Amino acid sequence: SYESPFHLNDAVAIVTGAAAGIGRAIAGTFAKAGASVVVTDLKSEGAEAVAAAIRQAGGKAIGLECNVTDEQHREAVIKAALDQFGKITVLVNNAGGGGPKPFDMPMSDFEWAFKLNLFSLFRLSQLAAPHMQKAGGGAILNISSMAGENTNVRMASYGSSKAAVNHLTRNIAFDVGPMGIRVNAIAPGAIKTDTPEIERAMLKHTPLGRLGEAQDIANAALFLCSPAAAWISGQVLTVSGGGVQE
Amino acid sequence: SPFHLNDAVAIVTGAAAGIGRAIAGTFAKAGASVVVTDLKSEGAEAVAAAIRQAGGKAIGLECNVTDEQHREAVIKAALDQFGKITVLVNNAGGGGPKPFDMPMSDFEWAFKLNLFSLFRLSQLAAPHMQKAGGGAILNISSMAGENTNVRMASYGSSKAAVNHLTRNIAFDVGPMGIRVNAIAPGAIKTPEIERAMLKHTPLGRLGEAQDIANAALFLCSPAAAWISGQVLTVSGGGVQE
Amino acid sequence: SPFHLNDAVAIVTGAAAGIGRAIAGTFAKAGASVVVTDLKSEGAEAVAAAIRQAGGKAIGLECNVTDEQHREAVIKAALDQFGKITVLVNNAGGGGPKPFDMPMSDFEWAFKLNLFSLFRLSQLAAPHMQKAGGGAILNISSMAGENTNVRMASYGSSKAAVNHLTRNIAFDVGPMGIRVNAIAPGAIKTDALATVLTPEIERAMLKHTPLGRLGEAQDIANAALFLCSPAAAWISGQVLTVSGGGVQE
Amino acid sequence: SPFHLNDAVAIVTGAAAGIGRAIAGTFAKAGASVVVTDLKSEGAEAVAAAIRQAGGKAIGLECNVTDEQHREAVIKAALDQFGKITVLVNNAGGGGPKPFDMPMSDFEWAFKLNLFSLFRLSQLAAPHMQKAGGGAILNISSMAGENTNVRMASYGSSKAAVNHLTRNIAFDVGPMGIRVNAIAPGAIKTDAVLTPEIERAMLKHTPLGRLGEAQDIANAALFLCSPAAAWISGQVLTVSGGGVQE
Repeated sequence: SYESPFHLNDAVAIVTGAAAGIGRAIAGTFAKAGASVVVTDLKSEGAEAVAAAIRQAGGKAIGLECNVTDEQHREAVIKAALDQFGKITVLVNNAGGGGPKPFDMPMSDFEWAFKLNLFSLFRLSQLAAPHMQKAGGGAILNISSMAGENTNVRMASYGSSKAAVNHLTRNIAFDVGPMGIRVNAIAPGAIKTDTPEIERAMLKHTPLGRLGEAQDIANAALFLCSPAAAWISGQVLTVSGGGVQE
Repeated sequence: SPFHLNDAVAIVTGAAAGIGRAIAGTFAKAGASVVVTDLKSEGAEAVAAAIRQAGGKAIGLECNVTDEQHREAVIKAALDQFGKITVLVNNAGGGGPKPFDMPMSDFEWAFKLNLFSLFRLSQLAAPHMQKAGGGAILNISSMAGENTNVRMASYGSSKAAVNHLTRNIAFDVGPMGIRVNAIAPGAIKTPEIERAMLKHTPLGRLGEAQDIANAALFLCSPAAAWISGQVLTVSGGGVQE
Repeated sequence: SPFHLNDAVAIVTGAAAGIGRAIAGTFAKAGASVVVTDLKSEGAEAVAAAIRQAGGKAIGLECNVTDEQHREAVIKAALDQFGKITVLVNNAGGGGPKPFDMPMSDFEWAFKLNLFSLFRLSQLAAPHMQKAGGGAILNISSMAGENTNVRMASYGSSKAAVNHLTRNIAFDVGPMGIRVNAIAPGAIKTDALATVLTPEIERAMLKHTPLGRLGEAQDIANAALFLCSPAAAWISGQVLTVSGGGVQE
Repeated sequence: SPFHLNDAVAIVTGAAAGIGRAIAGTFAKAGASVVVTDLKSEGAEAVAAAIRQAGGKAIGLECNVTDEQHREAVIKAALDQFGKITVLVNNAGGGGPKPFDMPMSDFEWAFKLNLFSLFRLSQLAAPHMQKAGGGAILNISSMAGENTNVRMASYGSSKAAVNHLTRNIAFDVGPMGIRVNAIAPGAIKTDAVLTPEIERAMLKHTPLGRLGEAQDIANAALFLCSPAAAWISGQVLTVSGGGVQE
């Protein structure tokens, strides 16, 4: 090849929770860099909308419903990718959720964070790995959170499931490296998405003095899933303007 | 000397043998009354008996820490017997090397046993520690929570979640006067292969269970009163592999 | 796309060979006018000439980064050549394994060359980058700044100082519009190493490298291009480890 | 207890006041013959005299830790007075917030004082520790070694160097019978100027709701230099009430 290694020409990319925000920028970006994209979401309307806009833009995409915590949903996506495009070379695990919860929280909540943030993406990684190997190499990207490394009040379930996403990333890179597969994570800072007094106090400890755009994350994501990052694996890259947003 | 647990009540889980037993023994001799727990209660009872024989206050219970009934029984049984809970040592856990393509039940059990169990106990134990004007939680983690290897997907990531849970709940239970810390212990002896195990261990010897109990005592004592949210690696300066 | 250095002026230090040289060539390809620097001026001149012949803009200059007059000379010369400074890559550095009982001068020298030099050049470059409305500084650190081992008192601690300096001065120069990041390369098969490297040493180095290869100079240059481009407009204070997933011990 | 310094000879630098003084007094009480060091000799001997009264053994010497002739004189004074060296607490240090554009002399000085000095004294002590069949080195670092703020170029980066040096020389000196550890103290309420709303601010992210005491650190120092930590080496122990004091 003679194109820059910053493209995904030939690639096939599953992006989860991609109807809005970071996930949506990743889907559009991966497509414009030459990937055929499988957009998934909890609501298929949002997923299909994203896929259609990609198709409109010149790229190749399909849009699907996926509850990443549902086994038959996870397997359906894997099947749909191969049926449509014939291989899987990139997995972006962007689906997740949760937030401040009190210490005394119900035990169904604590277990939910791990079900949602961890178990889903680990399983999705097991499912994709065999196919990426057959394709002769892949990249997995986990969208984690800065809470995975920060410490604060009300963060028992969210902070600890994210810290777990970080370390699974660092360890499975050992498992799947010999299969040709790289595994990294991005910890995004606060993303300005859909009150200019609260903004000045969100950015009190942010050196670059602005909120993120979803496109900042997607740029970092494209680098990390591209051949320009071919020798990078097991890494957690924090994209937050140099500090913490609160 | 603030390195003594005089007037203290400590639950110590998975404490039949190994690290948990040496911590149960040591805290007892440190001045504390000990609710020893274990999967198999003949293991638990034996340790409790040997403490009483040595001249200390203790009781031994069966507890499968992944059982909400077993968990609450331990709390009640601590309270009936000794009148309060002041120290909780989460030593029960398990797992190890497992292939990347393990069954999901294997993966989930790692979290159930190593993480879910100890987070509940902490919740259960906490209000009583507050009611006692303060306390200390101590989690026995693993170096796998910090290190990176092959076959470590479930065991490494769950021990990593335990470390960061420790750092974060220190913020929640801090205002309740509770301190939360963890220990990551190296390879514990509890001749040819031993030289090779020691290849990246600067102190040139394998661990003793007591080494861990010594650090456990410091952290759970008033001499570490302004220590919270920490993960202390006790491994002679390196990794045993 | 956002991966180009259109209109940029980059100083790349210690850049006659290896990682420095791949960064200089790649930044020039990406659109930057490049001031290639090296202890040996003929070496820097050679890379600048290749950049020029490949259809790019570059000069090569002598520079001992530990010499205050060389540093300021370099800064003035980049401004005399191209009118502004928007990118600084602090690739010059050195040192390695040293006994615990090493003379103090060995220990201090690791800081002088690895840390004091790149701190001073960042100071000198910063007000120029602010006048040009934006900058990126990139420090080439090392995995030794994170790992622990025998014979690393001066090399490891000096590189850990680089990593943390990077995290901290990000706070200082972010309000000037400057981003500061570092790369910590693992073992990179340059022609310095590839000559010395035996197949059986290489195998020991691959033992704990999940990707099954040593790195190439271009791996580092690609990472460096990302980190100094618009594609990383919102990344500062980071240390990106490029190590193929593990360690090369 | 295993938390005693019986038969120990401990050198403690910067010990006229604050943390250094408390470590010295505490080490004496735990059985150590203490060599008390300070920039001002009258301060060093004041701590030494006080110790001698309360029932321990301590000499007081003047020492600028950045001066080789001084460093060597403490070493010799300890051997002459007590016959051996088994423990070294490198507590002497300094610096703090500095502007980015600081003169190089200031940047370089943070290293001469916080790092070059403790490394040299470790070099000097180590042979006498080996000849005595073991010892412990304790570096007093700072939370600046790990945290990130404005104005921390010289101070933060020198303390990070201290931390990583501790991790690394643990390897060089462990086969000599020597452990090397560090303490990163938070804000410690020594005799040091602090107002009510300043202190309230520092407590905002301290979970335990109090600043620390010199004795908090001394206790941790005692643990780390005692046989109860005989298998602990290369560690950085943060004593900070569970959070940060900023």
